[PDB]
Amino acid sequence: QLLYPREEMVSLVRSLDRPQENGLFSQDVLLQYPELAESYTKVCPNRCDLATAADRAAKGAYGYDVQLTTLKEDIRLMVNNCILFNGAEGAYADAARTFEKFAMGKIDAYISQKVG
Ligand SMILES: CCCOc1ccc(CCc2nc3cc(-c4c(C)noc4C)ccc3n2CCN2CCOCC2)cc1
Repeated sequence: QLLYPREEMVSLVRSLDRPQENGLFSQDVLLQYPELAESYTKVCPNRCDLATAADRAAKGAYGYDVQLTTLKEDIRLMVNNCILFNGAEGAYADAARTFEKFAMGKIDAYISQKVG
């Protein structure tokens, strides 16, 4: 059954792309940095970005999980790749962890709104 309409899901995912992250998760790593084709995919054989997630949202990929698990998995993959590739103690990892707490807050606020 369809729980979350495509147009709400597109709006939710677009809302996660904010200026505070200075484009860190806006787009596919390889599209932006083609020199990383072999280096990135060796460390991160599975990847995602907020433009890809918005495309997935628009195609209804996220509408069928009560807890939006499929979307949350695409956010965790972005965040976990950023931390693994740049190193867990560095500034890119800090930026990832701050992004993740915000993104998860925003996703949970939307689920609350849909029940109330
Ligand atoms: C303060 C700690 C974080 O440091 C930052 C320092 C700089 C930036 C902006 C530049 C920048 N460095 C990026 C790194 C990745 C990347 C890599 C490599 N491995 O994992 C990830 C994730 C992705 C996007 C990035 N972008 C954005 C590029 N858009 C800029 C605007 O026009 C389109 C391209 C962002 C954050």
